[PDB]
Amino acid sequence: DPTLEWFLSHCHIHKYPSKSTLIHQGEKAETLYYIVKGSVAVLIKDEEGKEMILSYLNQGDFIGELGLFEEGQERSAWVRAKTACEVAEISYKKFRQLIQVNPDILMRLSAQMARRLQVTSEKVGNLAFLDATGRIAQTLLNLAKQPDAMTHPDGMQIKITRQEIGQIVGCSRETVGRILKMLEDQNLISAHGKTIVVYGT
Amino acid sequence: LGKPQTDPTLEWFLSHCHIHKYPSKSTLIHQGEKAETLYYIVKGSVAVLIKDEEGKEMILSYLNQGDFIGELGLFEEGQERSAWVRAKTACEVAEISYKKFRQLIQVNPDILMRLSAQMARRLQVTSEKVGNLAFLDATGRIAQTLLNLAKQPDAMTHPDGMQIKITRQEIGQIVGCSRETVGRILKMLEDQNLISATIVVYGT
Ligand SMILES: Nc1ncnc2c1ncn2[C@@H]1O[C@@H]2COP(=O)(O)O[C@H]2[C@H]1O
Ligand SMILES: Nc1ncnc2c1ncn2[C@@H]1O[C@@H]2COP(=O)(O)O[C@H]2[C@H]1O
Ligand SMILES: Nc1ncnc2c1ncn2[C@@H]1O[C@@H]2COP(=O)(O)O[C@H]2[C@H]1O
Repeated sequence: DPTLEWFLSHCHIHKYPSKSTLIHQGEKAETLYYIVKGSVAVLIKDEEGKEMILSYLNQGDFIGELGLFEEGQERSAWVRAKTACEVAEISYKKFRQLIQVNPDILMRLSAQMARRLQVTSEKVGNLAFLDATGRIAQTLLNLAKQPDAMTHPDGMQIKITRQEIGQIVGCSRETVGRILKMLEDQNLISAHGKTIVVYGT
Repeated sequence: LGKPQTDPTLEWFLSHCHIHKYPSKSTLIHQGEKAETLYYIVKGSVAVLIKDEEGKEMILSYLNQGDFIGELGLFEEGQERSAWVRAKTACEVAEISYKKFRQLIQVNPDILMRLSAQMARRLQVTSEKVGNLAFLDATGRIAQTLLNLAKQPDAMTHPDGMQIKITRQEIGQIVGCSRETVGRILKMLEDQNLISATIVVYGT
């Protein structure tokens, strides 16, 4: 679509290998990013450096937007590539000029910002209101809706490790392993390696 | 410093709104209703809440004069309100349809910049809340909440530190604790000489 094509014509596009850190928490923010290809994880940490996954973002998602609207702001989280990525970049200064030329590009960015607030608010609800079983169950549903999930005769197939699930839902790997065994016994999933089939999705 | 600078973008925006007055405790936005209208707080304070299936409430945010509300449906048609918003004081609230506001954006996108600057701050705040809920126990969440509240513009200076006006029930709704649990932990923090429980958070 022509708004995005115009936007991307004002960016530079960089390639990043999987596992590369795109954005470091607490660095001064001067640049907006947009995922042309690939996916990333948005991470925060506790004081002893345990990570939690706030969000996955995918092709077509803006990143690094939270610093755009106020001078002096710092990055609010880490962003790490989970695949090879191609990521467009543009300075906030130049983007602010583009918005005045054609605010449709701000509409596209703001649409994502609103969705992210809705989704992160739902995550707050899950953490406040659900037990570990309820959280893992909801997480397996959510992962089954990510663009990289694969169709399967019995539902959707995902590849994710127990550690990674635990970092999404706020559980130990051990707790994840125990609940996944229970869900398998209840015939709600199957698990083979880092492969999980989420039935009925 | 003193003496308000005129704000032409805001005055233009407000000239296209209708203002309505809402008493304390009134519901401004009802979760699950179709979203077709944007609001802006001219005066007053609100709480943004979500509820579980048993009606336990969690407060996501307090919002105040100069805050937009009901913005999250603006960018795609057919969405529902994502949370409840309730008046904490008497409010004066400007309202405008999403259809008109979208026209204003094309006239002067600075009004969308102001709205989006608030969405960005809210995302930072709500993301920190996700980390607190995942990483901290009840005492940790309560300590962090008191620390946060004492840094709000509406905290009052006190000979012993900063003073906040908030009930044990309200803290419970922020942190995900019963009010009795909050009361016990506040007594712990008081015995540790960190606070006095309005609540005074010590500092010099
Ligand atoms: N809750 C969230 N959901 C989705 N993305 C997020 C969230 N929190 C932070 N981010 C992204 O991570 C980025 C870190 O840098 P910024 O704060 O500039 O912009 C941030 C957002 O793009
Ligand atoms: N996490 C949050 N922080 C601050 N405000 C919120 C949050 N979630 C929802 N809201 C506000 O509550 C409103 C509910 O109606 P909308 O979803 O239209 O728009 C929403 C925002 O104005
Ligand atoms: N996990 C939770 N446990 C207990 N109360 C909670 C939780 N999450 C939210 N709350 C709300 O926090 C409130 C604190 O005051 P109450 O004890 O009157 O009622 C409580 C609920 O409405």
